[PDB]
Amino acid sequence: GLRLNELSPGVGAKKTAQRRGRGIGSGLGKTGGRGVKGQKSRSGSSIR
RNA sequence: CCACUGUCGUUGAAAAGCCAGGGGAUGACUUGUGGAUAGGGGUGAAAGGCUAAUCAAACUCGGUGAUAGCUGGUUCUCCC
Ligand SMILES: [Mg+2]
Repeated sequence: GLRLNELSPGVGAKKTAQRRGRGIGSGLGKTGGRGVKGQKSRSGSSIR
């Protein structure tokens, strides 16, 4: 009933997603939270 | 036709040659043209040799984005 220009989802409704490997300042650069080179840091790795 | 020795050359004149020497040179000889044998198959006076500069299993395409506990890389910012 407002404008299309001024509706908001409200606080807590939306969270921005994490993007791994986008620099130092993001807290997820380089390894992207995977730590260092073991089986878990590799691509198709799982928790069997 | 071959390839024993050496020098040279080794981003070569050349992805195997040159030069100087060397061996066979009527023979199990060399060579032209066409054909046959096809990949775990061929062919081999046998070196795992050769099968188009590719051979302890050719090449191309496809399964296929094979798999890779391995290596590398992984991109804006500030606060706790
Ligand atoms: Mg060859």
